[PDB]
Amino acid sequence: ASKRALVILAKGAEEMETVIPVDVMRRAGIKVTVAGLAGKDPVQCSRDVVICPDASLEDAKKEGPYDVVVLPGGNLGAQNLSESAAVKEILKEQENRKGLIAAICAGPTALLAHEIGFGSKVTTHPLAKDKMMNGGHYTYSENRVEKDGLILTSRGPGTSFEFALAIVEALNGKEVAAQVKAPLVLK
Amino acid sequence: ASKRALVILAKGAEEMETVIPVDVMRRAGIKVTVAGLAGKDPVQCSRDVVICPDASLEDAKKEGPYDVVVLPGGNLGAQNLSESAAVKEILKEQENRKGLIAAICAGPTALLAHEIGFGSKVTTHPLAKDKMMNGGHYTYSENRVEKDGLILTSRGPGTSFEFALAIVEALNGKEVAAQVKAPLVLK
Ligand SMILES: *[C@@]1(=O)C(=O)[N]C2=C(C(=O)O[C])[C]=[C][C]=C21
Ligand SMILES: *[C@@]1(=O)C(=O)[N]C2=C(C(=O)O[C])[C]=[C][C]=C21
Ligand SMILES: [Cl-]
Ligand SMILES: [Cl-]
Repeated sequence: ASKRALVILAKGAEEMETVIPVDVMRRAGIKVTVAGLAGKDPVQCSRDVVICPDASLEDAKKEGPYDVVVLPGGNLGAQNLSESAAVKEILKEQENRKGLIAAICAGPTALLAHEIGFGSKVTTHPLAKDKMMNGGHYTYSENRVEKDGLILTSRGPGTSFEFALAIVEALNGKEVAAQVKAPLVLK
Repeated sequence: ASKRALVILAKGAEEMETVIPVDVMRRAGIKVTVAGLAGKDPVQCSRDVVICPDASLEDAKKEGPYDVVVLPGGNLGAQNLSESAAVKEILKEQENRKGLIAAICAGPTALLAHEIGFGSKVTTHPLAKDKMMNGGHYTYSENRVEKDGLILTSRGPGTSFEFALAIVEALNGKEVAAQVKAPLVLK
């Protein structure tokens, strides 16, 4: 039974933070569903790359649950994730079932908006720290990837490979992550 | 006058190697055109990410020339680039005008196919070395990014940020590359 990942893709998502985890997770044999927040139509990312989702979120929700729910960053993408009742319900269900929740850059701020994972150690992009920390509901970390309880976070486009490989390690183990990593020519 | 980049997007392109340079170049204020080899329709990349190009290559060619032509990798994408008469004409024109040509992973093998930049020092993905070196028409390098004459090459998904930033440095200078790099949270 392959592990399954839900990647929620909103207008304004950071395309690197979307594509790097999708691709690396697929390299790891994870079944990844790129689900469009708004519907089935193509999504204009933060730097104007347009990505066609595999499915609407509405439809993807019905094939749940997933081994990981992944929230890319991009400030405007994260804001859209933060405003979504659908995302709230998906994250609450994932938390209740003790499933992995992964978020990068400003993505973790959607966890705050939806009251997910309070008390966890988290990281964010440096410029998203104050937003994430409003209320002191999390403990802040400067690690490039952080993992506490159910919650796996990371900092930016430049930590996206590390974030992706951490998700792979969590789901498929250290040996698979190492196998996937070698051909990428990471430093 | 902003610099302009042509990124040629074929079926089977490595989506990370496409998106990372597009995004980082746009961060640098470069006007980037993602041009579909096959036409205007969406492109299924190597790990099934589907990207909608900005324009067909046919149409983008008419708005040339560009400060850089960028060839992503992905083995099947590179093979498609290698087989294309349109790509041949674009690279020959770019070489003749002494413009930058950039290619990553197996992307440089399209330079071989089209007889571009012979005698240059180049790198590739390690698994694409023998193909690139058939005939000894280039000198091989293990540098993560290499630049000789007109030709800027790089090795893999994991060198895509370095490749992109090198393109930025070539076009817009070292200070802009440094400015663009800082918010990415690269190691
Ligand atoms: C990142 O992709 C994101 O989600 N936010 C972000 C910032 C920013 O200003 O966050 C508040 C800067 C650079 C990368 C990202
Ligand atoms: C890379 O994205 C590419 O273009 N080729 C490639 C290989 C490969 O087998 O090249 C022959 C392996 C890993 C990454 C890439
Ligand atoms: Cl952003
Ligand atoms: Cl490939």
